[PDB]
Amino acid sequence: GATKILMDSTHFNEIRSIIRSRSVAWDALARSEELSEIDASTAKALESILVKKVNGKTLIPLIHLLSTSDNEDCKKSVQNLIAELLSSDKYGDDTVKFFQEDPKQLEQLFDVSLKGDFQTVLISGFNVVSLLVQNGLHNVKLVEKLLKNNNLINILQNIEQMDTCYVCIRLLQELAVIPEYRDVIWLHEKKFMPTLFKILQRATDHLGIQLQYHSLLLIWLLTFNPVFANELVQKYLSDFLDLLKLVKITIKEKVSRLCISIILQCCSTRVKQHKKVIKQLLLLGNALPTVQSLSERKYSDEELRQDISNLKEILENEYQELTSFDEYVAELDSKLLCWSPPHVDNGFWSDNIDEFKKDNYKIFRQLIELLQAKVRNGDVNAKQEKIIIQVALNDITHVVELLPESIDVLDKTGGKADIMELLNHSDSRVKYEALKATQAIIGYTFK
Repeated sequence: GATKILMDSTHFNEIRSIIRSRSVAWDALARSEELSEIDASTAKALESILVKKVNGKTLIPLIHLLSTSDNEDCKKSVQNLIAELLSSDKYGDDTVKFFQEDPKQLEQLFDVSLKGDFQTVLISGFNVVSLLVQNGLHNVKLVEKLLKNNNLINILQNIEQMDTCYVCIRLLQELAVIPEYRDVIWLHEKKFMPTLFKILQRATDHLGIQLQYHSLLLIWLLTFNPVFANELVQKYLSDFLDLLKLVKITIKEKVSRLCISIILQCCSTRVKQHKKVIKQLLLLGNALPTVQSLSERKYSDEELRQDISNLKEILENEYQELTSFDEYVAELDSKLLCWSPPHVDNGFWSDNIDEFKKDNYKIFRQLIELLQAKVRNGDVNAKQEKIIIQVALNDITHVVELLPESIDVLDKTGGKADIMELLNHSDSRVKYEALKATQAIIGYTFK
């Protein structure tokens, strides 16, 4: 036909049912002078036609009313009838045309749309979108608008009401289908994105298995642009890496796929310096193991295995090209210094030193910053906070003894000192590391 979105949605269909339940007595309303027959009569008529008329001079009054009205329960049944048309197998075909020809009508409806009772807002949305993504009704400004509209966004944010939240998302996602829209949307990822993920932890541990998907999908869609992909990954990282978690724990295979895919999309030849990404997956999210395990399994859905198989390869290769230093960075970058062979490996040090003495030892300074942070930042001795330190005093030390000329930067940055007081500690290892870190410098402070 001409696009009847959300046709299988049972929870929508269900929401729909709770709205058409509340009946309106036009006539009376008319008669009571609460409406204008014209309208009132026109709807009362439609209402039957639908629930028991080409479409042309039917809307106009509706909208009118819609616009001109204070009967929240009225506009509802209307907003709805509007919807009922849109999907009506019979109508809903011309319904579009109506706007196809008067794309402002759509502008107008739009104003009367998205308001009041949570449902009113939905169907309204529902309707409005049904059109926005229409044959040739594309109208980002509107999208742009609804994207910033509250009422609906709010609906979308509250995860507690799955049915709705659910819908919204599906709406949003239907728009994302519209390449053009894609930019607008992403532009406000800040509103749906978070939600999407909250929706994913919850999952990570049919309706709730649709939401998951739909949200993926929405993602997967936009993600399609190297940059967008670029962005997500290095902004919604933590969660990113999580996909896997669900990727794992999950079934049906309609989700995984999405995950797996998103993931790849994000390592696509196209995402700039996917490399990091691969690194990250491998490095920061244990992609590998995780994938290896999936790689071999029950995937009635071929392509699924495929994709999985494919991911497998990527990871694997990049892996080989893995130097211990990377690991180094990973911890440094991620701000999580550990205790790992390389750390205490003069050899690791003996080869990756230069790397610290880079662009003005960026890396070192980096190293240093971090340490500096932990000190004030939070100012906690909780194992963690308390570890990074030594680890830092440690790496720092090494660098120190190796590149004696590194002392300056130390001097400049402040750590040089920072350390010194670090000796006045609570935890041995810390003052200690710091100590071992200071007796080192001591040697290079003179002649």
